[PDB]
Amino acid sequence: KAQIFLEGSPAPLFFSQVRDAIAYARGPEQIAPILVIYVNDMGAAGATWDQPGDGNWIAADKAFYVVGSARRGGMGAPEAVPFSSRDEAAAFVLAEGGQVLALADITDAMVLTPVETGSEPRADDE
Repeated sequence: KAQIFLEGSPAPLFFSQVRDAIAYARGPEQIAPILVIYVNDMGAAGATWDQPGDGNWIAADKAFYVVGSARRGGMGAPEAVPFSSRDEAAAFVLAEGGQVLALADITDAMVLTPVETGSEPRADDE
């Protein structure tokens, strides 16, 4: 599950779909900036809307994110798997995943490719 708390706004935006709410936090937020986002670490795998089940509650903005290069959206709607444990996010990359970065370190280049043209994601970093 995902929920974002906006700065200045006394109300948090909660959604079952982590990927959906975290997407909102990256743009559609609207009127007020995101102060902190809390997610129920579950996921695995998905984090699908369906989710894996329950989980742990963590601050996603202060957590590890894995952007899947092998399976994700890429061309479509990319989904971010936010985890409290880095090694879990890394394990996701071990199977498929892509890059493990923090919410504070989320770059668009990793989540979506313009043309690919090659540019380095963050810095060739990751």
